[PDB]
Amino acid sequence: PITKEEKQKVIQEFARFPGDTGSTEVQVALLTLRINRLSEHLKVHKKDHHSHRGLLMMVGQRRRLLRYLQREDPERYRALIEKLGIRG
Repeated sequence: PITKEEKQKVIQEFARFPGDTGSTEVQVALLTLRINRLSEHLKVHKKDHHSHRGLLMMVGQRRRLLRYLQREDPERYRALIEKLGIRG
């Protein structure tokens, strides 16, 4: 949605391809952004109840991200963990 700042270091760092940004890994990263801008939602809005429009999958997309990636690979559970916001 932004533009030039949509690649300053979003996928280019996560997506290692012109189409590896839609992967599940690059998304888990976008799961963090939608998180920070999720609390500042009603802190500016002023006419659009029914918030949280499916804006929950983002939280569940980290509280158990290992149940998917780490599950289909124990090694993959030790790379984006330091570049997303999993444990420490």
